Amino acid sequence: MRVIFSEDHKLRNAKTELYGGELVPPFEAPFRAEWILAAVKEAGFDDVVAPARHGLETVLKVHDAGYLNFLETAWDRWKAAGYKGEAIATSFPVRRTSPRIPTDIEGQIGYYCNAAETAISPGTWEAALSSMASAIDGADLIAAGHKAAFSLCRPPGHAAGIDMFGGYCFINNAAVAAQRLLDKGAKKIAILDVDFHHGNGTQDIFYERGDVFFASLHGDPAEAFPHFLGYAEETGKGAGAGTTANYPMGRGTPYSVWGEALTDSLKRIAAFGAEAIVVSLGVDTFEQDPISFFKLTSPDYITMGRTIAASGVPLLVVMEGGYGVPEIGLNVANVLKGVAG
Amino acid sequence: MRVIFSEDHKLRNAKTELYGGELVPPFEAPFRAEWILAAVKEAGFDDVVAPARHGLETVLKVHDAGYLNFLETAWDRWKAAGYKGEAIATSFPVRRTSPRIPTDIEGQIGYYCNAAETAISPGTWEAALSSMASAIDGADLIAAGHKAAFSLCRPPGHAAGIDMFGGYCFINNAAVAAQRLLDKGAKKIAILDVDFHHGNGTQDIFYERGDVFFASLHGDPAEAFPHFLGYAEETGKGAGAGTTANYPMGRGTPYSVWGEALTDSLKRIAAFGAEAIVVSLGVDTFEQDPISFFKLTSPDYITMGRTIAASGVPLLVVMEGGYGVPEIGLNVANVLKGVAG
Ligand SMILES: [K+]
Ligand SMILES: [K+]
Ligand code: NA
Ligand code: NA
Ligand SMILES: [Zn+2]
Ligand SMILES: [Zn+2]
Repeated sequence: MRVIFSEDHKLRNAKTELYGGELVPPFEAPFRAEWILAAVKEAGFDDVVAPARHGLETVLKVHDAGYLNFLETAWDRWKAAGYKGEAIATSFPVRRTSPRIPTDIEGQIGYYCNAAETAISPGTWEAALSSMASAIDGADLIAAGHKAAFSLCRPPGHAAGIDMFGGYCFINNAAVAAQRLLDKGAKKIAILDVDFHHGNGTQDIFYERGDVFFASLHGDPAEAFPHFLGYAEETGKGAGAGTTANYPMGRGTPYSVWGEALTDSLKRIAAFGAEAIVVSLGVDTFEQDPISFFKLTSPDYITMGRTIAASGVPLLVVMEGGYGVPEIGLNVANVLKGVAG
Repeated sequence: MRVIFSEDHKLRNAKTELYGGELVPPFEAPFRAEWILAAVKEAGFDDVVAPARHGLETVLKVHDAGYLNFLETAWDRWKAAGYKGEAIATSFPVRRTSPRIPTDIEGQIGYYCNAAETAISPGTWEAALSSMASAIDGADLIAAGHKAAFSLCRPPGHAAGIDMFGGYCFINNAAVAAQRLLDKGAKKIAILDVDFHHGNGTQDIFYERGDVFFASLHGDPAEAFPHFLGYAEETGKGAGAGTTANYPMGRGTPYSVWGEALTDSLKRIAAFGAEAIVVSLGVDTFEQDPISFFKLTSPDYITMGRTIAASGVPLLVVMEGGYGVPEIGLNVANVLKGVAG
């Protein structure tokens, strides 16, 4: 399969991240893509290509315009206000609050933010557009008839909802790709989020869309970021009822239990009638991944890929989470390999 | 007027405050109570006494039990979790999120938090409790017949809502005082929040209660903390319909304008028929406040006090905001002076 990757991801290099009550160097760092790209290259998938330029039409079909407009200038406004640090939200529209949008930059960032553990820094916007571009190109390859393709996206995007950034995500790539596929002739598309964390952004974007089915395998939100979405009972709403399938799982879940979930989701997706599947690939489910509590081993990522591919429909793998350890590349490369069959 | 002050306020001495993307020394620090207490004693208000011991019965009538339970052990669980910095929420139940409560510390701290600019530190709970004692005691004084009293509360509490902390607040001292007055025999009590910021926590606690009226004057939320509550449109709900009155004002607002809103707020308080008024006093409205944009002069506080006292009903002044310059002590004493007549 072809690999779409943009060097512009490096433009996203924030120096701080709120964690454990401290500002530390962001976990979703640049070296992540370097290794992923290297591990997959040696896996035989060395047909890497840069993405082409794209407008904002596709993304404007899945994200709020005010939200996008906010991102493009957030940093400039932030620095203009005179802040010495990076842009980090402090106040949030939580329970029983007004729906109005603040005019001030300090209020807007909070309004368009679901988690303070992510900071907007110089380049973030341009970086996000490029990662989005990789997703669009990957989607185009599926639309052209390619059986599979991998968009090495960075920054990731499954936590970016309709009008909010966080969880290290700004533009929901997986969602723009799903939208792209539709725009190219698909009537029904499915998104499968295997990343450790619930793809709360993706869920929100398609909760009321009946043309897209969302399935996510993640850690019980009762005790894992994002904490406020991902419960089994969230099955959709209104025009999108029945189109969301969450599979929350407790600590120590092994592939035995995890794989059963994968099986069930694939069933619901098949019953949904998806013409293709956008795979939100996050390899943070690895037993040796710092911020995660599932017990998956590297071999399992080969099973994961093969299994999803066995669906018989075209697949577009989109990069999401997975950090720290040097096995990230290997694990990602194994999912691609399993997909290759 | 009697002055209630506890030394255990010093127990609250956080080391960090997320401001402008950096963790800086908290604005609401111990040096505040020291200055205020010294200024009021120097203005004659030297009959200072420590609060008596009080249970949780009163506070449990304005705050959620779950929330209170959370605060008491928040710091213990945070350190026991392994985090290095202070307890700061990173994830927030924002738009379209589940109403479910997380089980881990990371999830609960966000669930019960409306702003990340406030961290839970060791001793915070005990401090918050003493501060609450000072309000209760001050309340009993009003119930005993005193026409005025001053509860030098710290930490402050007007930003603490039913089940969430923030804005340097954890327990809504003013709210507890109001409840106290009603438990002592009152049937209709009003709370006047002159603090620069909106009393989002207070408004939230009595929003659906008809026995309490809430009037607040504050920097327009469209561009001032907390940003998500305080618009004129917010007048109450259900059983509390019509019992909330917000008076938001723009940048550089001088007393010549601020005072006009005070006269109207007082007028609505009279129409409400309040038997007494708990005045949430924040002096951050001062023209020199490091984080507010109002242009009130030290002398105005004397006018403010005299005007509020002219209400004719008993007044309980509960300390809230006011930062930076030492004039905070002067400004606070000028209100007690204007109230004392
Ligand atoms: K997931
Ligand atoms: K106020
Ligand atoms: Na949907
Ligand atoms: Na009320
Ligand atoms: Zn993840
Ligand atoms: Zn204040």
